[PDB]
Amino acid sequence: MFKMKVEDYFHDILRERKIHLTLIDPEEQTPEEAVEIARAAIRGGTDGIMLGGSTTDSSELDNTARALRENIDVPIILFPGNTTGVSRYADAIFFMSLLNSTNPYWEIGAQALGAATVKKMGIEALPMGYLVVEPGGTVGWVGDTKPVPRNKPDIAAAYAMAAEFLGMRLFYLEAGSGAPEHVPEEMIALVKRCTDQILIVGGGIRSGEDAARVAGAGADVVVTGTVVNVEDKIREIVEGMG
Amino acid sequence: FKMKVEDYFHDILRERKIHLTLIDPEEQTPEEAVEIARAAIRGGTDGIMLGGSTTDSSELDNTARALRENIDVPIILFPGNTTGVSRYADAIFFMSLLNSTNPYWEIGAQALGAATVKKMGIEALPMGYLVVEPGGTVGWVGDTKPVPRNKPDIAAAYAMAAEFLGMRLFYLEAGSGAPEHVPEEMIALVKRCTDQILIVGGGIRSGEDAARVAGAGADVVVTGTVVEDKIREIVEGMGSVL
Amino acid sequence: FKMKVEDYFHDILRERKIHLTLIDPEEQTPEEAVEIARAAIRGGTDGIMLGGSTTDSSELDNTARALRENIDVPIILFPGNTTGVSRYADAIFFMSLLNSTNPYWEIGAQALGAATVKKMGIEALPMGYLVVEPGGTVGWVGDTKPVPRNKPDIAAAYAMAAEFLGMRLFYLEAGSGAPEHVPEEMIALVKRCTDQILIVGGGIRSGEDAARVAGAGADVVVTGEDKIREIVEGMG
Amino acid sequence: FKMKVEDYFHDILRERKIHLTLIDPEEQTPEEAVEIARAAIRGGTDGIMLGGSTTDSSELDNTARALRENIDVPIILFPGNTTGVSRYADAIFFMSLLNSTNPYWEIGAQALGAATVKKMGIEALPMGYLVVEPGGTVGWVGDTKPVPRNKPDIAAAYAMAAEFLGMRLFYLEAGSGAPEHVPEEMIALVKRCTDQILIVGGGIRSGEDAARVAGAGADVVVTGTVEDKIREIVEGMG
Amino acid sequence: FKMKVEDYFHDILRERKIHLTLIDPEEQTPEEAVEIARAAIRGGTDGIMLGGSTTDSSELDNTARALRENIDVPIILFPGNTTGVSRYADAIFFMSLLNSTNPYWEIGAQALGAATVKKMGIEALPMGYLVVEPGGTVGWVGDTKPVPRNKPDIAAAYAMAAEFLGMRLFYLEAGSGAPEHVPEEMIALVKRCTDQILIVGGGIRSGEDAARVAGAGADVVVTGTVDNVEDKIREIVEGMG
Amino acid sequence: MFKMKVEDYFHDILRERKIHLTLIDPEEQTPEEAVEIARAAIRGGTDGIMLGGSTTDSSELDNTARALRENIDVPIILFPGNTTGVSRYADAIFFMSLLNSTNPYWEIGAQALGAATVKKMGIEALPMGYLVVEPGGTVGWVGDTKPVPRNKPDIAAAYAMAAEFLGMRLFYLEAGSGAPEHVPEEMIALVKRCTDQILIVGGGIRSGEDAARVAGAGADVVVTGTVVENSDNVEDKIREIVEGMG
Repeated sequence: MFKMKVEDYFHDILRERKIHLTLIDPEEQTPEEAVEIARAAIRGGTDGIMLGGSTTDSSELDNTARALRENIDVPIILFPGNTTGVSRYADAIFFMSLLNSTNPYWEIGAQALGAATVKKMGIEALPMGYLVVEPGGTVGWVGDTKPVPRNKPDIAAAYAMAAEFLGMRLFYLEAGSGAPEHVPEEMIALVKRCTDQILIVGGGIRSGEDAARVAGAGADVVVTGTVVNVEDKIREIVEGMG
Repeated sequence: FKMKVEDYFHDILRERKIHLTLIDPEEQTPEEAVEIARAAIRGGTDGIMLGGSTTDSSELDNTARALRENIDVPIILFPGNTTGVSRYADAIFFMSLLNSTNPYWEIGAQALGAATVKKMGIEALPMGYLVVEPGGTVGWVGDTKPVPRNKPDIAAAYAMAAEFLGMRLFYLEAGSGAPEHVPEEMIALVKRCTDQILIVGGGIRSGEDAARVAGAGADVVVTGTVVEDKIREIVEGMGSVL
Repeated sequence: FKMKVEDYFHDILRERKIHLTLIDPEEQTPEEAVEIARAAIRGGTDGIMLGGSTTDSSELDNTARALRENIDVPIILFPGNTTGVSRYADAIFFMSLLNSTNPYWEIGAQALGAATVKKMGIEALPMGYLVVEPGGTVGWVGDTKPVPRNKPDIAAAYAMAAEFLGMRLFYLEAGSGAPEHVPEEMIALVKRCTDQILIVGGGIRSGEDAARVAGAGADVVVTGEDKIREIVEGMG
Repeated sequence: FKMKVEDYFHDILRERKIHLTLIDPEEQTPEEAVEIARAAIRGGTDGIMLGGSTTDSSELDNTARALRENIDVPIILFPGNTTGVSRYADAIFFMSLLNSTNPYWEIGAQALGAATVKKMGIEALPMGYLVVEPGGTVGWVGDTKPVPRNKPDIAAAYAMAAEFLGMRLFYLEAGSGAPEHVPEEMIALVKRCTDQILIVGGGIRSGEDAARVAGAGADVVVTGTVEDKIREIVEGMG
Repeated sequence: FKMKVEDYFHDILRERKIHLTLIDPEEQTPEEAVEIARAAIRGGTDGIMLGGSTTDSSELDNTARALRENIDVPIILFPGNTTGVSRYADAIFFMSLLNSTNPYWEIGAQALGAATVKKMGIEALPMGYLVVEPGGTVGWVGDTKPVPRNKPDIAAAYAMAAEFLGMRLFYLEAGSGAPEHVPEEMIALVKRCTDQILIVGGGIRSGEDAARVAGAGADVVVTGTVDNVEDKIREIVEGMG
Repeated sequence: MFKMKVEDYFHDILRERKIHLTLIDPEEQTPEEAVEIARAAIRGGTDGIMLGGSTTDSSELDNTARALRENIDVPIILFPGNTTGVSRYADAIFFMSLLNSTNPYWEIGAQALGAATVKKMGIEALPMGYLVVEPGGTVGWVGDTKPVPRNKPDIAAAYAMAAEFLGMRLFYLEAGSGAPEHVPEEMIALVKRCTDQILIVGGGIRSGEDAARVAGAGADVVVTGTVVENSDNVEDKIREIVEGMG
């Protein structure tokens, strides 16, 4: 349960330091195990929990979101990969467009289908451009993307400027979960130079030095999974960001 | 409900045709949906289909549980996705939207929810789903090229292809609330070319609508609610043709 | 101009509704556009949209600088092809064609021109652009699936998604020279569902056309002598 | 060949893995194809697959007829286009190319050929066809998004989806001439997730390749004439 | 036939307009197709088009062999699948389905069939193929957005692009069985906008249909045999006169 | 300011030698500097100027083309990356279909959008198949292509024959601007063998050696930028490149 608005929470943090978010996949473990992962990451210094996977079991995301809501005090932010990934127990939702998908369903179609449910639940919705970078991982394939090549910083900055002009105040550079190498520092730095978006970067950020370089390159938010204890992994990532 | 839904279908089809009542879990409340279902059962329906609709998330699980505890016919998930899944249903129509041009509705959504369907042990009925002109909201949202009412050969060829891929049920869909149901000529040609269980839905309002559709060769007639009298006239219509 | 176009919109709407006049830079001449625009300001238009349906654009920057020098009304770019960006306009309808099947009109062209829009100082109005059936030519070139007129729920869904992604303006488009305007039931449902500046254009010829459209909930009416005087009073 | 091909498969899999020999009817004359097939059978192949990018179809019928008259293992059509259906075969892999972005290869070409498959008496085996990185020429022509080699979970999700749609055969395709066959990890997870007959092809040239692919959990190994070579491959599967 | 089909076309077009009779090899025996063609040629038809169908290749070569032996007008392939090429034809309409959303029908199948077309030495006529509303079965199977009957400038724009890409022939297709042939206004605007040999087919069932289509500016009218073939073809060719 | 048809001009040159064209982006310099760049390349022996890039600012394509039209005597050929890339002042346009895009807009859509403008300006239109080869560069990414793999020359040959049978008398093998490697020799040679198009090769050509291998493998037209950034360009590099081809 997080009363305050997540977006102002983000701005409060950013006047002193960078934000870390921990991504939890609801299928990958029980709600109770999710609570334990989340507590470990909070003891590691994480600033919030992103919740999202690939599930249509509505009760199952809800059981995780509700369990987290009753046991942690940092925001629960929905990060949906399907349209059913909206839960009333969460504090906010990254309402994103998959910008470099060639499939209209991932650009706007899923969003139109889910919009009414987001409105009726009254959950704070943060507008986000979502850009998959090479290699792109599972989301780059399932979302029918053309991953931005690592050597094309200019493509990423043009989509960010475009996305910002359309009103997406958050921008997410995604190398894909498990990516061997994280989003290049060259591309993070050019994007941050070109827009005033809250700049989010995820994928392949494993070590404290990975996080120092992503943070040093201009990322406002760093996103990581919990593959490794979990507390040590997160705290070392948080220390690298500092 | 206990026995297999597909076995129950074949047992009915020994004597007469099957009627199913489509309930959208967003058009009413779980308890209002229970009375509608009881009204349809009083009218002679053989099962409840559930049901659109993209709407909410928990609104589906709540309707399936309420109905399950108060009726004795099966509850069959009719996903307008394959992104619905409730544990309280007895079976799911596992459909491919055959004449979509978007691979996401052909196979992509089905793959994203296959693990959830496997995780629950819910009976999965393999179904080819074919949108017929005009096609309604699903034909537009599903990126379909609706089969023209004057091209029954196209419908038959898609039904034969679906059959050779293992889809034992085939669903001709005029669209919810369509002005005219699927033409009798097209129902009849599909039934001739194929051994599938042939399901027809969309715009079947009156007993005469139901008699023409069943007498053209439908094994299953799907209608919505728009009263026990209405469903009873439809069932009597289906029976006059025996 | 010397004012933000979006406040100028908000001021007008806390007491009335907005009309904008759409001029194609290639069909006129700079002066004939300065005249067709000035004759429109007499009929009571609140601003001039510049937009070329075709792909030609040699006369855009010349129509822009011309209009910039003789009118006090804002000049808003309504990009048709890609080039439709000039240093002399006061703002841009920076829009995504939401129901296109071509990603080039959803995001691609917007990415190509974004650095130029930012290099110049042009105020960017973030806008969702929905083509409504029958759609005219824009529905075709745009590779759209035009929204059916009897499905206002589909248009409302796209409007709500558009606003959750941060587009504060929403444009309902029937296509230039459409036989009808966007249906009133569709305008009203979208207006109920979002807080967007709701814009409606295409097929609005008469003061009577512009009364049902404005009366159904549109904040901005777009049309393309002073029969716009007839139109401006229809919105009263 | 008298017995239903699908039951033949199930009978073999009670005891060992199946090997199939892929022959392109356009890469040699019918008589040479009979020679190749009989040599593959002497090496222990269990069946002939007949397929390719067909351009002319009298060649497919002449090869299939020559094979039907001179061998005693089944002839299974593996059609590259709707062109590829001959009455002289015993069965057909009736397949959907699952990770194509083109409806024509997902269902369209299948719908165009269905009436012909029905009019012939030909046993139709329902099959999900999944192209894996790198994917060869079929991956590029088929407008596929090849499944990355490090994404076995994507393949398993497609196999499960195909299974729930009634496709009882599943074919993991690395592409003809692939430098590396389908990863063992990916074969293993598909096999653990579904009850399909699991078929793997592309880049399988040695007895060691075949041993890795069958040991990882393939039921059927497909190769194409790389008696000595087939024997080496079949014995690697042993 | 021995002479280039394309030169033959230009010869006729100096004097009058061209008629082609479309035969589908699947719907009769080759013997019967020779009789159909001979009857059509006794009507004023200028050539036989083979195609329209998507199945089996063996039947096409037999049909093309039989006609080449028994007629003196060109045999022109109008293929449906990348299979439908036979060495017994005088020419092929090498088409791109231009208003398909599917790359396979724009270039893909053409790239699969091209080496075969080159293997035979068959004259290939470069052709843009535009499906016009309603569009028939080809417009649905080919994943097209049919040009609306009331947007002739969209048709002209595609015809002008096809011309600039080298497609010297252009086919406006209303679809087999269309209730109305392509509109005269749309035929006329394409002809005014390009130098292409303009071909029009679908929904042309009477001498009056053919008169209005040819009169609106078509260079080639394509019809089927709408036994009584000779009389009917005669009605169509005289309608174009 | 080139009177004469550029395609004629091309066949006339290919009677004796191979053609080189210099690609200039109207956005990365002023019309004056562009003129200086072109005169530089021309003295090092280029046969024409291609105007390319993704044109943004409405008029400086027009301004660059007109400035070149008045000051040079080899053809100016538009190499457009999007709708606007058309101007009175060029002598010819490469009227291209992006053959291996999966998006109809890049295959025929943009072309039909711009066709009337081409005709209205009387600009000479050269019918061209355009084929993106791995890696493909920014053009192959914006154009939603499946780049042809460097080890699938038979795919490129099939597309070239298809495009020839469709009337595209010119064929462009494109590795992508900035590509680390030019199109493979093996693939250039097979395309040259299979068709009789004017065969143009561009992308990743940085040296006399590169241009020698590309021309020697079968290219009729070699396309490069200036490579050098400061001139130094007229030609030194271009002369090295034009001499490598001979």
